[PDB]
Parts: sequence; structure tokens; C-alpha cells
Amino acid sequence: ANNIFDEKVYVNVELSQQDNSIYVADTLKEMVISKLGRKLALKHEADDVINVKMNNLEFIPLAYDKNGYVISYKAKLNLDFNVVFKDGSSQAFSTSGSYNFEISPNSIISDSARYEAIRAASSEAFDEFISVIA
Repeated sequence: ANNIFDEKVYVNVELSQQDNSIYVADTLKEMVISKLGRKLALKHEADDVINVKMNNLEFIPLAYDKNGYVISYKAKLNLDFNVVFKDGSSQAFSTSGSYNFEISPNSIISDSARYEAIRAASSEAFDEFISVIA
């Protein structure tokens, strides 16, 4: 738990166009700020600013049953980061994350399964974001 940010960080999370559209943006915000160990702050009251945009969200089939129905998915995504520190320096880079889950044959991925897959993959992506900065 050793980070380079200052005590107050402003976090803005955007997601790409989708329409299966689920709410995760505020989950991602509260997730990364808890990983960073700092306290959230308003944009013009903050020392540092992190802009996060989830991109390339995809559900890739991992396994099929005897009939050819998909029974296992790998969700993966990128988080595109634009960090502006208190100094003014900027780092733009992305990290990746993925999450494998099973599903009943030829059913539709529930909103709960979609949420948890995005949450978990984003969680992994944030972890690599942390290590990139430290």
C-alpha cells in the first residue's frame, strides 16, 4: 500500500457506448480510490486527477458444450488512464484485465454476471495500474 499520489485525488470514470448497458462507473471509481488509499475530492479541490475510460470490453467464448453452445466466457477490457499530478506532468497509458465465468448453455448473460465480470476484470486492471505507478 505505497503510492505516489497526494492525499486528495479526483477520479472520473467513463465507459464506452453500449446498448446490455450496465452501471459500473461509480463502482470503478470507488474501487480504484480504495486501492489508492486516498480520499476522493472534487475536481477543482483535488491535488491529482485520474481519468479512466473502460475500452475494448469483450466477452470471448472459452468453452462449448457437446452441441456447440457457449458455456464459458472470458470477459476482458482495457482501462485507459490519463493522470495529471499536482506538478502538471501527465502519463497516458492503459492496463488490461480479464475474468472467466461459466454460463448455462444458450442463455443470455445476466446483468449480474455482466456487472461482476466487469468489476473483477477492472479490479485486475487497476492492480496493474497501481504497480505501473509505484
